[PDB]
Formats: sequence, C-alpha cells, structure tokens
Amino acid sequence: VAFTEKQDALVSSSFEAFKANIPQYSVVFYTSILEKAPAAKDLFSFLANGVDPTNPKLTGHAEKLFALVRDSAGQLKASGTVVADAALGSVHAQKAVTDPQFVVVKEALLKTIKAAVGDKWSDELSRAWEVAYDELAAAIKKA
Ligand code: HEM
Ligand SMILES: O=C(O)c1cccnc1
Repeated sequence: VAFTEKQDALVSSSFEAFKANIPQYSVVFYTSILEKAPAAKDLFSFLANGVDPTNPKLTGHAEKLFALVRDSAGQLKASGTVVADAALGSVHAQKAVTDPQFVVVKEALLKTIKAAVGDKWSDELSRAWEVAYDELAAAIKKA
C-alpha cells in the first residue's frame, strides 16, 4: 500500500487535535454510531442507555480506537502493511461485525476528525484516515 509521509503527517496532526478534547469529540463518535447503528448499544454496554458522558469507558474506548487507526497509518508508512493483534481479530469474529458496520464506524470517525480539525478539513485528510482505517479493517477481518 501507498501511504506517504505527508499523509501520516496529516493523520498525526488531526489525532493530536482529537487528543486535545477527547471528552468533547468522543460524544460525536458514539452519537454518530447510534444514529446510524441503533443496535450498537446492545453490543456496547456503556451505550446501553444512550451516550453517557459520565461513563469513563466512553473516552477510554474512543481514545483506544482512534489511536489504533493512527498506529495503522504509521504502519503503512513504515511497512507498507498493517498488522492486527490476535485478540482484536478474535473479538471481531462475531456476527455483529459486518461490512455495512465497518462503514458506519468509518463515517463516524471521519465525522469526529472533521469537527476536531475544523477548516483544516479536506478530501486529502479524509483520504489518509480512509486508507489507514480500511487497511486496518481488512487486517482485522482475517487475522
Ligand atoms: C477498523 C475498525 C475497528 C477498530 C479499529 C476497532 C477497534 C476495537 C477495539 C480497540 C476494541 C476493544 C476495546 C476494549 O474493550 O478495550 C474493539 C472491540 C469491539 N468492537 Fe471494534 N473495531 C473496529 C470495527 C468494529 C466494527 C465494524 C464493529 C461492529 C459493530 C465492532 C464491534 C466491536 C465489538 C462488539 C467489540 C467488543 C466489545 C467489548 O469490548 O466487549 N468493531 N474494537
Ligand atoms: O467502543 C468500542 O470499543 C468500539 C466502537 C466501535 C468499533 N469498535 C470498537
């Protein structure tokens, strides 16, 4: 896979934007997932009763999902490939994890980065994350 230095530089800087206010931006992330995938609270316990900003898991889970996706960009840049941990592959083997759902999560994350970067947003930025995620998602899908 073709992932450039500049693409990584973008992924990194937008991620730091995220990390500036994870509390704020994680709300966006889950609000989005539930609007598009309402079954998603049967799966995610901490979302059982809607988006609970008091639940500490909400920001833990989000920081960890965003970071992994960054890691990927970093990997594509380093190795031209992405590798997924065994455990991450094992939990996503459940039937709730469908192609249609990969989209939802994806659109939710780009939606969250946007709000995080503001006017610094562009197709270019959207594309590097896009790659980062899609390359990881496949790395999960069978690994
Ligand atoms: C590239 C896309 C994805 C990434 C990076 C990702 C990342 C993660 C991470 C980091 C965890 C573990 C969190 C923890 O407990 O600390 C996890 C678990 C999980 N993921 Fe994702 N995931 C992705 C796609 C999906 C999709 C499309 C679905 C379908 C709804 C999904 C459903 C789940 C479920 C049900 C769990 C287990 C819940 C639990 O923690 O008990 N994931 N995933
Ligand atoms: O909260 C999580 O752990 C989560 C949310 C979406 C996709 N994968 C994992």
